[PDB]
Amino acid sequence: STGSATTTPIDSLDDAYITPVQIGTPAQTLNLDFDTGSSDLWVFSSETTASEVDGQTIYTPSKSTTAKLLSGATWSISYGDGSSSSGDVYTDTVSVGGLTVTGQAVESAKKVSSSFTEDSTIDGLLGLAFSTLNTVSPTQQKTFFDNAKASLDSPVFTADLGYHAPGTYNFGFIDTTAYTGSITYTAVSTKQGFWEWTSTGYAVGSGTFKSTSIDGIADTGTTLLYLPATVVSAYWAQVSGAKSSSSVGGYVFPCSATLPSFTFGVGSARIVIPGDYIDFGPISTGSSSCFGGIQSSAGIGINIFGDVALKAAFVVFNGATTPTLGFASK
Repeated sequence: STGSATTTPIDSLDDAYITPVQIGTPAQTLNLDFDTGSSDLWVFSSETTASEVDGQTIYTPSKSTTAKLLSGATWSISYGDGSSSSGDVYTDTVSVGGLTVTGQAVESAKKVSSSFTEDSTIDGLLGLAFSTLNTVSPTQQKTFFDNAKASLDSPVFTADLGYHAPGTYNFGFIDTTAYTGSITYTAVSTKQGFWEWTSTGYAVGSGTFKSTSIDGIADTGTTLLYLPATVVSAYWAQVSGAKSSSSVGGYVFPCSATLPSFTFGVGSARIVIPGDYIDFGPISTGSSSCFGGIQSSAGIGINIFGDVALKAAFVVFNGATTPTLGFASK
């Protein structure tokens, strides 16, 4: 089997992408944030504290003839940005882009933190990291991809995120028309539960490529590119007037600037992020200070190849027995 679903930016900055997901019978379609940095499929629901729902579409398990309470199971997750959610668990039929999994754990939120409430466009998350990170207790549950894997034509999914435009998540096949050149594959460590890999270096603009190993994760659920402070300083040094602002929370730059590209290495291959992808717009409406899309990871503990990086590539998440990542230009 295969599936193919369009993913759409939630706003004009590409802060996140939502993908429609069918849950239950008859289908309830929710728009979920596919997140290769986490491993829970959780949704706003009829159980979510009413004051914490503000415009999201909810899953109502009592209206699904295939829903079953997973008795005794609870979940609670905290994300790198300080947001969180928790609740109980149903199993139900879940379909993405025509690919159906029966008995998928659908984690129903009883509580969500304010950042989720405040984002009316995201009805929940669909985790695509390794199932070892799933938070359901006392019986850990499998991700949608892990449940689907055995049925797929090939044990892979691909992320093809758009710049200020829709893109595509495919399951079970690699669309050879969706990229240029060849796909370069690279080894993955699953030791932390992430799609963790090592980039071979970087370049700023037309500058020389610096060969250096940068371990990080491929994370579709993170907006920006978070890299070591040395790398990030070298990038922003090429933008007149750019500076790191502790009060704003990162590097800012004059909105009048033209940003240089940023290149990262995948083996001997190179993925070029155009400068425009690094512009996240005014820090507040009407400001002439703009927020940068490349930021330091120093306060995180891990480097993160988020959407800024991934949307410059066609990305293969190969979930074979020995997982690998593939990157192609597009």
